[PDB]
Amino acid sequence: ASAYQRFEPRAYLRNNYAPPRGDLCNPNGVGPWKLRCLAQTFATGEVSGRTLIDIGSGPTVYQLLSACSHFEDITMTDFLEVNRQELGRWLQEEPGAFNWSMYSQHACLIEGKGECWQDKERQLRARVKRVLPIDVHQPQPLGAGSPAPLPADALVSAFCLEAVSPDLASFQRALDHITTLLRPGGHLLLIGALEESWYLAGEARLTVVPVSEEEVREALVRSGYKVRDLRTYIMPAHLQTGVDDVKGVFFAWAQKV
Amino acid sequence: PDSAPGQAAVASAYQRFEPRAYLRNNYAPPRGDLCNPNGVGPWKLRCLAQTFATGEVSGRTLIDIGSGPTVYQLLSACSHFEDITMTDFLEVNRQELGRWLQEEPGAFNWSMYSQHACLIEGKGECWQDKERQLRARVKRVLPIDVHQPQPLGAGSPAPLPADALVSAFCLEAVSPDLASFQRALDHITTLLRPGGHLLLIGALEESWYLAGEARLTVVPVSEEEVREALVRSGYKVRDLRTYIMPAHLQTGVDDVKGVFFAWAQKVG
Ligand SMILES: Nc1ncnc2c1ncn2[C@@H]1O[C@H](CSCC[C@H](N)C(=O)O)[C@@H](O)[C@H]1O
Ligand SMILES: Nc1ncnc2c1ncn2[C@@H]1O[C@H](CSCC[C@H](N)C(=O)O)[C@@H](O)[C@H]1O
Ligand SMILES: Nc1nc2ccccc2[nH]1
Ligand SMILES: Nc1nc2ccccc2[nH]1
Repeated sequence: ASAYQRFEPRAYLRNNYAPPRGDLCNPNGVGPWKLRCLAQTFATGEVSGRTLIDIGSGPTVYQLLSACSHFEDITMTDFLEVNRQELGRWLQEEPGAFNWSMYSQHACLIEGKGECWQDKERQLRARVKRVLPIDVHQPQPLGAGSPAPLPADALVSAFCLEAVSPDLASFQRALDHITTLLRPGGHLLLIGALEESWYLAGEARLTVVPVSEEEVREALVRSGYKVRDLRTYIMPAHLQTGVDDVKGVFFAWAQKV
Repeated sequence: PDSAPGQAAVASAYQRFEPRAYLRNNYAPPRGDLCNPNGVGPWKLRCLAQTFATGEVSGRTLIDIGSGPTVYQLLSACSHFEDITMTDFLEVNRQELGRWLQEEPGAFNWSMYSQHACLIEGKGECWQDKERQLRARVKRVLPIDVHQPQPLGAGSPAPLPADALVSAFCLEAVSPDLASFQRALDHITTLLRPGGHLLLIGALEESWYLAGEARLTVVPVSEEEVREALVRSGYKVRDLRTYIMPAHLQTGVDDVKGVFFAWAQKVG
């Protein structure tokens, strides 16, 4: 884990959410695919409630753009203080915040409600109530007496579990840990890297457990979920850049039973 | 009656027209705020998008009459016409358009309008691609005077006759009275092929507006006067809608009471 102490948010953001990966004009790219998975899932109207927790948010907000209109109380989390600060800069509109507006605009485009991207960002900022430390390796990831309303009605988590677990067994336990935060009958939207073993974040070099779609499906089942949806995006050559060795991205919609 | 004097008054007044002040007055918040679906900006873009979505308005060439320094009126049009001519009476406006065509930082930022057009067109198009296509399809920017029998002049570069005309907030803003407005419509109608389409946007019951130091005179027209002018010029009126300006959009930049949108097809 000590590897994460060198994690640089700006390098991470540049590596994954600036062009080419962060170019949203091409409908066949990874960004549009991710936003589409999230928007379509929420458009079913089956993922609803009052409170939601985003697990391992890092310095990003794209994962909550479609979610925020369905949950009035949102908790964002990360293991690193520098990531929580980076989030704070965007949430508070402070100087030097990352520019997420391309993602916000595309979410509005995809959702098709004629919403301006400014209203969308306003709603997300308003509904994110708190940003908390978290460690998915702990039986109680949020600790003993957290300000977060528990259990949550829904969880979101993108590119975290596989990125912090040495092997499949560790991946499984981490999922078990965060699953305790979710109310029975609640929903988990999980996004992650397929068959990845490393990625870079400035001076940090992070180890990743390479997982397959079937392995993800089986882990969700073992954690007591019914898998409602599980899709794969295969990474095209033009998005394989040397910041990592990712082969694909998965999206899972799972419901706790 | 004699038209020269009134037209000289107009030409003189426009020598003080300031494009930047005009842009700010009309295409920046609150009027340029596109978030409220009940606002005038979204209404205009909607009228244009819905008209082009019928598929009924297409062809090869289009002429925008009295573009001024604005491009919003062509955002939905540009996907249907490979050759677009923009025009204005004033060099300073043509220069403004030039800055935007060159994608210069000093140019007015139309991205809020571009994004909204992509939003309502519903094709998942990114605004950068929309702006790139408009820039590619603008083939020329020319002087124009709608008061001349040949508004573009003799032997113009523009492909004539055009398959379609667009014109926003021009005719009523440059005509001393209704008689002049009618003649101006007659003049630009010579530029359009029989069976071609005109999309006309304009101010209802307006008598003045500001563009910096310049306070410009406008002929107050009603919806029925607009409809009759179109019939008189030889159009079938396919659509004529009215937007009533809410009080919070009456900002002291003008005395406009409403905005009209007309879709008309030249008989022939
Ligand atoms: N033990 C732990 N428990 C929970 N999160 C951790 C963790 N160790 C590292 N992390 C966080 O896991 C994140 C992986 S990067 C993914 C960030 C963001 N959700 C995205 O979609 O881009 C980093 O922000 C890292 O700080
Ligand atoms: N005699 C004339 N013939 C054609 N256009 C004229 C004219 N006299 C002034 N104009 C132009 O009429 C425009 C009115 S302002 C409207 C500009 C733009 N089409 C819009 O939608 O915001 C100005 O650009 C002005 O320069
Ligand atoms: N952490 C992370 N974010 C990504 C976005 C697109 C493709 C691969 C990615 N890995
Ligand atoms: N020239 C001009 N542009 C306008 C935009 C909205 C309402 C009135 C307007 N008059």
